[PDB]
Amino acid sequence: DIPLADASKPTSIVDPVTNQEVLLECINSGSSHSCFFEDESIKVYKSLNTSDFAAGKLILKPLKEKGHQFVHMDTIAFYVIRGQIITTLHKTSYYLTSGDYFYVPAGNGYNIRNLLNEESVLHFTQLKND
Amino acid sequence: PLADASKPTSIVDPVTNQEVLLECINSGSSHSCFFEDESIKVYKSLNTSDFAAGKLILKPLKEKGHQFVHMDTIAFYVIRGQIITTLHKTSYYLTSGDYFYVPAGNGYNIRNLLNEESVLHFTQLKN
Repeated sequence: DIPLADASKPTSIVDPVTNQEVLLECINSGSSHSCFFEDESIKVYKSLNTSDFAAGKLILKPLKEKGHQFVHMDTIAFYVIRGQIITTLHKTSYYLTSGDYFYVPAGNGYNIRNLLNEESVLHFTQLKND
Repeated sequence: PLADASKPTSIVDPVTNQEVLLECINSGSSHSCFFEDESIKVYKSLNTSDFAAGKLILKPLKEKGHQFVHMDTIAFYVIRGQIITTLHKTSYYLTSGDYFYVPAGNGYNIRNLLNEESVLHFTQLKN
């Protein structure tokens, strides 16, 4: 026994500051997303998005290179759900597969290349710093 | 031109503006931590002073147990499973591909509805 709630509506949670209950979106269920971006090479879904962080999936299209990007004051953590990729941080690059993790430390550049003729999927967590 | 995943990575320090060594990659079966109880298995694969990242495994039909997170926020992504998640006083059905976070100053629980392992990715944001 546990009654369930509607995952599409906000949750009543505790604010540590007020010590009072506030409504907040803490669930992202099904095909809800905050944001979507698509180019020649990638798709990006942001499923969780707050002022502190964001999380979602990065999809590398068949045999495509994400393209070197510089991250600023933020830090991005990745987990490879399914795929075979080559990741470059700064100037060094590594072979990675389903199950591997990596992060991009603030003030660095990274690139990712899809080795498979199928989609590669990565979970990402973006830590917003100022 | 490929490098060794098991050794650190020469990356740029935004403060010193110079190359410093840092561990940025966790490949294969490497992990820093492993925790296991009657219901849970936890692997921490990435760990720094800002955050950590890894996999939470609910054992068949097991309940995690209410735990309070203090000043931390924990983000979850369901890789493969069907679960009931409780945030504060509210409970939700979630399945593969669903996301949720536990905001600082709140309790949460997770109960595995499958007679197989349910697997979540987690990211701790340390305060």
